[PDB]
Formats: sequence, C-alpha cells, structure tokens
Amino acid sequence: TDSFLLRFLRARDFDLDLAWRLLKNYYKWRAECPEISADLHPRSIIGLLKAGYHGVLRSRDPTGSKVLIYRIAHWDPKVFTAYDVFRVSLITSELIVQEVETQRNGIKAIFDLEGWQFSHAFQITPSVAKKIAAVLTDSFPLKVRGIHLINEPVIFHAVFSMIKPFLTEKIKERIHMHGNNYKQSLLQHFPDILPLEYGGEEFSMEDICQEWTNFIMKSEDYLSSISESIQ
Amino acid sequence: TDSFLLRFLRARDFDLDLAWRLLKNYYKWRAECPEISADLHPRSIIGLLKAGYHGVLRSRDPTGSKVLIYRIAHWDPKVFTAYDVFRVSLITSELIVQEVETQRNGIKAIFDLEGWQFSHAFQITPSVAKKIAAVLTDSFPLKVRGIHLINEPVIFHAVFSMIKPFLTEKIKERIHMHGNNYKQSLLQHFPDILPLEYGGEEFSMEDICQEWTNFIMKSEDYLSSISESIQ
Amino acid sequence: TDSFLLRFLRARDFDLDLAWRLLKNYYKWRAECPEISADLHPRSIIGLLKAGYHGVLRSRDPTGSKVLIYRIAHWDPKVFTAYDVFRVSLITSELIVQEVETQRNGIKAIFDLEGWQFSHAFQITPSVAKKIAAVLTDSFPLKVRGIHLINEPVIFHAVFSMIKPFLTEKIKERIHMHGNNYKQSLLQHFPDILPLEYGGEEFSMEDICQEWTNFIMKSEDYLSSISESIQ
Amino acid sequence: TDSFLLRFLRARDFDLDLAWRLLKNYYKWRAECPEISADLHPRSIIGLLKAGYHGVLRSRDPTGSKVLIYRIAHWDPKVFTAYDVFRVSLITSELIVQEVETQRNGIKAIFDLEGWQFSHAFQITPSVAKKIAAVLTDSFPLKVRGIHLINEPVIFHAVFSMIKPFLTEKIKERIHMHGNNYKQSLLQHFPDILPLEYGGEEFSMEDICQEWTNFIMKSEDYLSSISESIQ
Ligand SMILES: Cc1c(C)c2c(c(C)c1O)CC[C@@](C)(CCC[C@H](C)CCC[C@H](C)CCCC(C)C)O2
Ligand SMILES: Cc1c(C)c2c(c(C)c1O)CC[C@@](C)(CCC[C@H](C)CCC[C@H](C)CCCC(C)C)O2
Ligand SMILES: Cc1c(C)c2c(c(C)c1O)CC[C@@](C)(CCC[C@H](C)CCC[C@H](C)CCCC(C)C)O2
Ligand SMILES: Cc1c(C)c2c(c(C)c1O)CC[C@@](C)(CCC[C@H](C)CCC[C@H](C)CCCC(C)C)O2
Ligand SMILES: [Cl-]
Ligand SMILES: [Cl-]
Ligand SMILES: [Cl-]
Ligand SMILES: [Cl-]
Ligand SMILES: [Cl-]
Ligand SMILES: [Cl-]
Ligand SMILES: [Cl-]
Ligand SMILES: [Cl-]
Repeated sequence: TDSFLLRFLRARDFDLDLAWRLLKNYYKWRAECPEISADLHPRSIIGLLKAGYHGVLRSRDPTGSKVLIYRIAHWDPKVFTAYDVFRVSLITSELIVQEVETQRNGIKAIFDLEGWQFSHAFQITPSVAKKIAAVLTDSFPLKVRGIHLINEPVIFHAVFSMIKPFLTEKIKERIHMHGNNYKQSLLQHFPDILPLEYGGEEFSMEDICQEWTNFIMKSEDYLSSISESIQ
Repeated sequence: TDSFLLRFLRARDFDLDLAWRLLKNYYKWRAECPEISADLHPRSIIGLLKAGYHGVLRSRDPTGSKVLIYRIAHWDPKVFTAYDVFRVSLITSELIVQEVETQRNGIKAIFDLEGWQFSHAFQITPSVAKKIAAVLTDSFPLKVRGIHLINEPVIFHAVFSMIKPFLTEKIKERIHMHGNNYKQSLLQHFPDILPLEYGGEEFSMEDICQEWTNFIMKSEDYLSSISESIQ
Repeated sequence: TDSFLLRFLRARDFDLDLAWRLLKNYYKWRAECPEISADLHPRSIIGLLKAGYHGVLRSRDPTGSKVLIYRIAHWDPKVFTAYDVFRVSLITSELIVQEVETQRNGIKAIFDLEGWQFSHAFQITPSVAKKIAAVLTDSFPLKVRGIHLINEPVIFHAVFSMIKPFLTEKIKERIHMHGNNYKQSLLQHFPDILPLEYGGEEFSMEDICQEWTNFIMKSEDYLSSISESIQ
Repeated sequence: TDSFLLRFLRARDFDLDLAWRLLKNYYKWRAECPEISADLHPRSIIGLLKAGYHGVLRSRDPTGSKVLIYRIAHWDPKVFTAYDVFRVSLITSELIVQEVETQRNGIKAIFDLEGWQFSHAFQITPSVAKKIAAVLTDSFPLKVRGIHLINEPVIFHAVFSMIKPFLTEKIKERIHMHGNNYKQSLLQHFPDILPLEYGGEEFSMEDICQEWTNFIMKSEDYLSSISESIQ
C-alpha cells in the first residue's frame, strides 16, 4: 500500500522539500477566491462526458506519459461553466495519478481548439487563468511533460496571454502550438497511439471518450472518498 | 498499521524536525554519484549469502538491540563488488527495521575482519566511504548503537581513516576495535547470544547464516515493493 | 616536434592564460560524474564505424576547417550507448587535432538527424548534455567554427533545449538548423566538397565512412598512447 | 614521448593548478639556504651504495607502489654528510619517477633505523629537517604512499620531532613506527616481496643493493642530463 504522500515524492524526484511545497499547494490552490469546490462526483459533469469533450488514450507515448485529449467544440459554454469543465480535468487527474507509471513518466495533454468561440473566452477570467497555471506548475502531483494545442484560432492567443505570465519557464517550454496542419507534427510526438480524427490508425474519438466515461462512472465511489479527504 | 513514517520518528525519539531530516536523506543518499541502485532483490547477492558472509543472531543484546554479524573472509572481491556487499546490508536493514523493538532499541553490528586483503580495500573508494558513513549516521532509520570490529589487521586502519572524517562524534564513540583477543571483551557486550566461533555456547555461524538466508529469500516479495517505493 | 601544449595555444590564438584554462578543463572534463573513460581504442566502437555513422571529408571548407559528418540514423541506441557514440567523436578529434591547419582553422560538423528517435533522446541525459556543451566550448583544443543540423525532426528541439543553457553565446551563433530543404543552404557553406547524398558531385558517404574507418584503425597505436597520457 | 610535465600531472591526479604548484617547488626547494647542489652524478656517493645503505625491491607492493629500502647502520656520518645521503634519495627518485606505474601508484619507503647514533642526529639540522619534509609533501613529483620505520631507538624521536611540524596531515597519517617486533606488521604491508633480513623468502639485502647500485651506475648519463636541466 503506497502512502498518499508517495505520489508527491515521485512528482518531485523524491526531493522531500519540493514534494512538501507541492502538497501544501495541493490543499490550498482551490481555496483561492473565488474557490472551486472539492466535489469530484461525475454527476454534475456527466453531460460533458457524454458530449464527447474528453478522453484518455489506451496507450502511452514513447516516454511512458499518459495522453489526455480535450475537444473544446464539445463544450457548450451556455450549459457548463469553466468550473464544470475544470472539474472534469480534476476528476481525470485524480484517477490517473493512481498509476505508478503515470507518477513516474507524467502526462501529456492534447487540446483541439477547433470551434473556440468568444463565449468560451468569456468564461476564462483572470482568476480562472491563475488556477489553470497553478495546476500546470506546482499545485497537483502530476508532471506535465507536454501540452499540445491544435486547430487554434487567432482569437485564442488573447486567452493564452492571460495564462502565460503565471507560467514557469519549464512548462512554457512544453507548450506546443501546431495550427491547422498539425498531423505531421502531432504524429511525430505520438506515434501509433492517436485516434483516427488526428492521424491515427485504429480507434475513433467517440470510442475513446465512451471508454473513459465508463471508467469515470465506474470510479465514482473512489472519487467521493477523495472529495472527503480534502475538506 | 504503522505508517511508513513512524520508523523515522522512533529513530529520532519522536523529534519531528530530526525525523524529517532523516527521511530527506533516506531518499537522497543513494543518488550520490556514483549512485547505488534501489534494487533490493536477493538474486544479485544470493552468492554472498550462501558463502556465509552475513547473518543475524536469534536473540537480542541486553539492551534489546538486534545483532548483525559480518565475516569479511567470505567476501570474494573478484566476484562481488563493494556495491553488491553494500546491498546485502541494505536488504537486511530494510527487513529488521520492520520490528518495533528494533526501531526502539537499535542495532549492533559485529565485523570479523579476519582475512581482510588489499583487494578488499581496493573496492572501498572515497565515494563508497562517504556512503558507509551516511547510513551509519543520518541516512537510514536505524539507530546504530554499536559497531564491533574483531580480528582487524594493521592494514585496515587506512580504510577506516577514509570513513572516520565523515563520522559524527556520537557514532565514533560507538565503534570498538578488539583485536585478536576479542572473546573476553566481546562476551561482556554480548552475553549468552554469540555463536560458537566467537565464544558462544549453542549455535554455529553456518546455521545462523543459513537461517537468515532463508528469511531473506522468503521476503523477496516485500523487498521488491520497497524497491518500487523509492523510485 | 611541436610540444603537446602548442595545440592549446593555437586553439586560443596564443593567449597563454586562455590556453591554460583550456588545458585544465581538457584533463578534468571527462572526470565529471558519471565519468566517461579515457579509453580511445576503436575496438569498442568499430561497429558504429562499419555501420556508416561517421566520416571526415577529404577536402576542407573555404576557410580551411576540417569537415566532419555524422548520420544519426546509423546509430542503433539498443547496441551502442551515448558514451560509445561520444567516444567516436573523441577518437576523431584526437586524430584531426594533429593537423596544424586544423589547429589554425578549426572544424565544422554536419549532423544528419534524419531518423532521430525517442530511443536516441533517452540516451541524452542532463549529464551527457553538459559534456556535449563542454567539448563544444572550452574543454577540447579544437575551434568549433560551425555546427550544421539537417533533417531535424520537431522532437529534437527538446534535446537541444537541454544543451542550450550550457552553451556560450559564441558557439550558439555558430549552430545552424536547416530543416528538410537544406541542400541549397548547405551547399553555400560547403561548396565542391560535400558527398553525393547531400548535394555533392563526386564521392558517396559510404566511401567517405570507409576511408575514415581505415584511418582510425590504422591509428590505433597512437590512440592507445593518448589514452595513457590522460591517466 | 611523455613530456617532462606529465609526471607532475600524474602526481596530482591531473589537477593542473596543483601540478603547477608542485613544479614550482621542484625548482625552488633545493635553493633554500643552505642549498643542496643539483649534482646527481653517483661518483660522490658511490661509497654509500657499495656500503649497502640503499636498495630498491624488484617487485611492487599490492597497490603497485615502488618499494625503497634504507639501512641507516650502513651510513658512516664521519665519511658522508647528510647532504650526500640526501643526494642518494634524489638520484633514486629521479630514476624511478620514469616508470609510469610508479607515477600512478607512488612509492613506499622502509627505513631500518637500527644502529642510529647521535652522530647521525648531529647531521640533521633544522634546515635539513625542512628539506626532508619538503620532498615528502610538495616538492618532488612522487606520491609518498607510505613510510615505514623499523628498529627505531628511543633517541630518534627527537629527530622526528624536528621534521613533524613541517609535515602535512596526509603524510603524517602515512608514517608508521613498528619497533623491534616489526616483522609481523611489516609482512602484512609487504607480502611476498621483502628481503630475507626483514621476513622475506627469497632475496637478500646484499643482492638487492648490488642490483640497484649497478642500475644507478648504468644510468649515470641520464643523471647528468637531469642535473643540467635544473640549472
Ligand atoms: C492536474 C491538471 C489539471 C487539473 C488540468 C490540466 C492538466 C494538464 C493537469 O495536469 C489541463 C487542463 C486544466 C487546466 C483544465 C482547464 C480548464 C479550462 C476550462 C479548459 C478550457 C480552456 C483552456 C484555456 C484551454 C487551454 C488549456 C491549456 C492552456 C492547458 O486542468
Ligand atoms: C543501515 C545500515 C547499513 C546500510 C550498513 C551498516 C549499518 C550498521 C547500518 O545500520 C553497516 C555496514 C554497511 C555500511 C555496509 C558496508 C559495506 C562495505 C562493503 C562493508 C565491507 C567493508 C567495510 C569498510 C568494513 C567495515 C564496516 C564498518 C566500519 C561499519 O551497511
Ligand atoms: C571535440 C569535439 C567533440 C568531442 C564532439 C563534437 C565536436 C564538434 C567537437 O569539436 C560534436 C559531437 C560530440 C559532442 C559528441 C556528441 C555525442 C552525442 C551522442 C551525439 C548524438 C546526439 C547529439 C545531441 C546530436 C547533436 C549534436 C550537436 C548538438 C553537436 O563530440
Ligand atoms: C623524493 C623523495 C626523497 C628525496 C626522499 C625521500 C622520499 C620518500 C622521497 O619520495 C625519503 C628520504 C629523503 C627525505 C632523504 C632523507 C635524508 C636523510 C639524511 C635520511 C637519514 C635521516 C632521516 C631522518 C631518517 C628518517 C627519514 C624518514 C623520516 C623519511 O629523500
Ligand atoms: Cl463552484
Ligand atoms: Cl511541434
Ligand atoms: Cl549499481
Ligand atoms: Cl571494548
Ligand atoms: Cl564508460
Ligand atoms: Cl543557414
Ligand atoms: Cl652541497
Ligand atoms: Cl603498522
């Protein structure tokens, strides 16, 4: 039985001081006003999952990182708030951090920003921006080994400019923007494992999303106990 | 179920600051270049165990300390490196630290240096010397209550002189050198519990080594999980 | 008979202080833990040479620099480690530094990074990165007048980002990245002397590699004496 | 052809600064008033050699150090001065430093002080004492890995007390005093290689001295060229 504090050690290469600072932030970061709740039950965001907003690839990248996929077009800003969408990432992260190999090799996330609207940007306030930067850098026990943005419209750079100043130099080096002709570049970073929609060979995004939705629903009892352990 | 961090508390008389510093070193000490691996499976050093290099007494000393015995003559430096020999002590220590009474009363080690050669000393580099001093003082959650050297040849003092400068005043007070006429002195420190070869009454070293070898092999599954919890 | 210390003078335009600092680093740089051995015998890396990984052009560039060619596709990371590959450059450098005209006009290296894999990047640790930067700047008596990277995949920039912070401003100005359409740009820097595979007119890479392999094997006695003069 | 400055590098583990300081002292140390001459021709001390004062063992110690033997009883202070006796060590040192394996593994010297008289001590002035300490520590490119004194009379400690304050902590750790029952202790440091007179099995001191005397006489042309290269 790995202690709860072991994931923080692995996240900081067993540097006790650094892991301590990470744990401190992990308990404080969401309490930043206006706070996001510690509620991690999928009932409030099951609609997002069924809309096909989010999924996790079955296979890891060539360095062992778990690969996450987000499709912004499947987020209706009139139905779900940024906090709801944020909650989806929290739920997923709390689940995949259980894997030791994820703890060691980190994660990489792919954001399909095709269909990004001003209504989306309206949700991203400075306070939200700060929280995004927090979990990317030093507030959650997951190594962010790479962030890949594809199909980014020109209007998105305003949003990213809100997040940028709160980002460390390390994470900034790991943020990639591919544009519309992403497939060649994206395939080089993720051989053999991408879905059909992004240059892959086997699985479709619909299947990948449905699989991860089932896993989240399946884990709703574990997600409840996590919620009660941070309040 | 005692938490993993309780053995560090007991090792420092429940001084939270001091136990914290010990845990920090416990995760860092082996990473000192050139590093020793976190691998604790007995497969790589089963030869040493079967050669009769190492054993643990069945009974404790009058103060409750576990008593460890090392015979340097049973270490062939042409077959096993200093790192392999070091690994044997790591494996044994990770096992006996599970006993609460060992956590409270510490350990005492007896090194039979009869048969110490220059080929042995060749293995003990300055880096190795530093690591020896580290686990003796502040890098492993075991109180070193005594170190007893017997049958030490005159050429050994060069080796000890490498270790000495990195030793604290407390541990230095606890290092004894008996020479060839050790039996009278050694019996006073360890009544009733020594093997036949060292003035004892009952058990032989061959039996003691065979018993501890079986226990190590028996614990190979626990030793694997420890290895995976420090990387 | 040119003294051994003359190549360090020529490398620093007969600035005695600067040449002294270079000689100091030349003796210390490989001892950085984890150290690379001073062994320069081609027996350990003959496989790399026969695989066509490395060769030296017969003719010099328009400024008199010796031109070196490396093909990363001919390096199998499952057979040869980064240290083995590093050793190949050490061996070549120790040979060409014997030429006075190379001492005066320096060298230029061309790295064909076509076929660069994550398995290659796995070998390039931070410690290795530091050593690469060391021999590029101030640890070997060869003026690096230019480094040319061709056919670089997008995933390589992560590796280069490890090396970059340890690079001086001078050397950084001398690192070129051409991409896939390199031929026009590469021909302007190296007229008349390139192999067929890179826009040249006469010789093939296979011939160039075979010629330099023979020369290395031919010089194995000189390479042994160098090894014994740095330990 | 190893440069003359390579022996200073090997003597200081290729630390360029430290080797530089050693070379500086090597040229200055004998010039300390009252100076000893740079003359290294055996003609002035052939009498000492034929008297059986000095010899070098054919075999090295278990660590590769050259082993030197001095017999103070064969020094007649009424015939040869301390400077003459000092010259013998200079001559021997300049010869054995030519061996690369001696440069790497250093030397160990055995002084048989049986027959030490006050007439001997009369020769050892404070200035002489300082010079003895100089060549032991930082004025000659030979690592002193050990000094062994045997058969030392009680009156010798006055002489050693003159040398002691000018000795570094490192060298002081390497000075052994065995007394009259030296054989057991001396054999442990030098197995298989000692002469008959000191617990050995094969060769006698008379043979060892005669062999080294021939070698010195044989090298008189090399010793002349060394003398002319330090003035
Ligand atoms: C532990 C962890 C969390 C919790 C996490 C992410 C990652 C990589 C993590 O490791 C990435 C996404 C994020 C920050 C949730 C983002 C919430 C907003 C609403 C997403 C849509 C708008 C973003 C402007 C789109 C770009 C996001 C990238 C700049 C990361 O939640
Ligand atoms: C937690 C712990 C470890 C890990 C440990 C020891 C003790 C008492 C511990 O509590 C004692 C032995 C040691 C340091 C391994 C020593 C490895 C070398 C190769 C032993 C042979 C050579 C030594 C020069 C012999 C003398 C050793 C004493 C000076 C300790 O490993
Ligand atoms: C004196 C000298 C040495 C010794 C040398 C080089 C040069 C130009 C020298 O002048 C260039 C190559 C290098 C640094 C060996 C590199 C070893 C690694 C394994 C090469 C493959 C991976 C590299 C990441 C590829 C890019 C290299 C460039 C950034 C230089 O060895
Ligand atoms: C490079 C080198 C030299 C040059 C050298 C020695 C050694 C080990 C060297 O490595 C040892 C002997 C010495 C210092 C010459 C000594 C001269 C006197 C006259 C010897 C007789 C009286 C001594 C009081 C006897 C004890 C000597 C030990 C304390 C070294 O010359
Ligand atoms: Cl909320
Ligand atoms: Cl990219
Ligand atoms: Cl190892
Ligand atoms: Cl005692
Ligand atoms: Cl190596
Ligand atoms: Cl260019
Ligand atoms: Cl004189
Ligand atoms: Cl002794």
